[PDB]
Amino acid sequence: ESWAQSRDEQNLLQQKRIWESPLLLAAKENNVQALYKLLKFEGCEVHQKGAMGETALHIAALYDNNEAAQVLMEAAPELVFEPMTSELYEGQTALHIAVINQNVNLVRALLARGASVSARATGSVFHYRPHNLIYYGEHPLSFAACVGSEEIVRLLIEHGADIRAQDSLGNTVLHILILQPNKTFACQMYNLLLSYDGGDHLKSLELVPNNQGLTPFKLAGVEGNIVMFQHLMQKRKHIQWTYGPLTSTLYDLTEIDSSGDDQSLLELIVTTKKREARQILDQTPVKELVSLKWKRYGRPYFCVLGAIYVLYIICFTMCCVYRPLKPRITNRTNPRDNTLLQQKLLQEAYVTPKDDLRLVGELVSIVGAVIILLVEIPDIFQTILGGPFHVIIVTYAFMVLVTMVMRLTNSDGEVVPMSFALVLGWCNVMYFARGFGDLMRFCWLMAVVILGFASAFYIIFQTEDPDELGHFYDYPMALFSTFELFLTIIDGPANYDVDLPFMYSITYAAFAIIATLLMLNLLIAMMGDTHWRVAHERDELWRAQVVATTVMLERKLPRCLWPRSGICGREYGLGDRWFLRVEDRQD
Ligand SMILES: C[C@@H]1NC(=O)N[C@@H]1CCCCCC(=O)O
Ligand SMILES: [Ca+2]
Repeated sequence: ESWAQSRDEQNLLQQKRIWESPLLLAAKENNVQALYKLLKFEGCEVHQKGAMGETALHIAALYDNNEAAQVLMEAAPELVFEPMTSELYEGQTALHIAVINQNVNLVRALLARGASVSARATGSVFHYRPHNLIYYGEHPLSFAACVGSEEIVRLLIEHGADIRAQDSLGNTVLHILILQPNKTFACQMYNLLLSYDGGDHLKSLELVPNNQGLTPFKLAGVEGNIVMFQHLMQKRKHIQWTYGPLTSTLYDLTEIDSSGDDQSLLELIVTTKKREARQILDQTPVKELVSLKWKRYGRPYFCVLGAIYVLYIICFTMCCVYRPLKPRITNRTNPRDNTLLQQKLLQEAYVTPKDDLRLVGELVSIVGAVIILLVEIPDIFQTILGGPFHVIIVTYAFMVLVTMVMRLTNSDGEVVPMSFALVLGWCNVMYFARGFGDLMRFCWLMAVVILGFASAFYIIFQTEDPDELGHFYDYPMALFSTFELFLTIIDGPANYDVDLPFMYSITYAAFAIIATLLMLNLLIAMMGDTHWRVAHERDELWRAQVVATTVMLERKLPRCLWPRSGICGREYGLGDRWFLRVEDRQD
């Protein structure tokens, strides 16, 4: 018995109780001659409750029967105060119902009887849930603003309706208006509510935050309401001058930027699972902001950090390709004849004819792996948009450390964690391709993959006998052999009289999948560019990835680098805030 079945049972049950009781039916049927005949002579108790704990007036308010409802208030004035006692509709009054249906004459009569406008409808159907078709809040004033009845809104205000009222979720009337379908109607209704504010610079209602720490303006950007977002921007932009077509306007740039841990409107847009919020980044106050942060200080640092990480990876592979080597000391090669093994694990690495040159490189691969963990592990909680680069980088350092833990214990399978570090470390270089967009990305994407897998394949078959399956006997041969395996020109390295290492079968399955996807993705990329304006859907995704990466770099970089966006106002003399100067042309 699901919860949706119960309300279906109750709604069917409610009609039964209305059908059974002749008083509830006459209120539903608007039978005035009955109500006097029902009530004045042997009247069933007027405080009668239905299946939902509704009063006879509550039923008279649902079906806009003003005349039947008027009989119920004159014969019994106490019914106006009574709220619905059922669990589903707990707190709702006859005033809430009359406001929804915009029955103005009944609303006017209900305030004449002093119906409390502070009545909170805390019922279950009024909860902000996906199984509820409408969310209007808990106050009758909030109901008036949502139905768009400006007449009821000011009328409710006249009788002392508090516009600062917050529901169970801490949402004000303004927060609720942004969560509405008809955005262009709510824009008119939104300005109506603001005029009734006290006008104090303090305690402004637009500053009252959601319980999740969201002002109405900030919530509009998170929710993706462009109409409200463009609307709420008029208050916070200032036009400096008008020079013919040119117009230099100054934007506030206060709740849109960063000195808040999660108060950044950018961080909220890039971390939310709302795909609709991706379009707020293209709005004219924001699109210039993110573009300036990327042009300078976003692009160079990404490339500066890019060359460092690239150099860090090749250095690590340089230690892997020329790692310790030992002959097959055991005569075990004859038993289990399938083995082509010349295993090469030794502990005489301290001797340094050229080994220290690897030791200092191995030390770099460790101090860089912990530095990698020193900047991503304290950065706990998680949304990937620019790529799963953060998921792969920590697993890489995990492998290097595990490979380091594998060392000194002299475990034979040192290749296993070391091979995972090669693919994971190199494939993260292809994430740097964001900084010729068509084809050339795959061109650099494909080059990284072989260097990540050819170098891996070389490590696995560095031990085995190159006479059988000698596809990667040389590192320049591992590169070329894996390069042509990328295009299926060469049949996959296979020999069945011997037993191959299990890392090859694992690495090849992972290589075969990627090689096909990139070749599959390349072909569509060629069509999708000349297919339709879907290229813009493919374009704005990358532009969002660039913005997501730009916000990523600004978190950990210190304050000495990457100065604050815009220009401060404290002398010139207009703000503790930072303003962005934008000028546009009109035609
Ligand atoms: C029609 C029912 N009868 C009644 O007296 N109140 C109910 C009103 C139904 C509104 C449900 C709003 C929602 O979906 O949350
Ligand atoms: Ca073949």
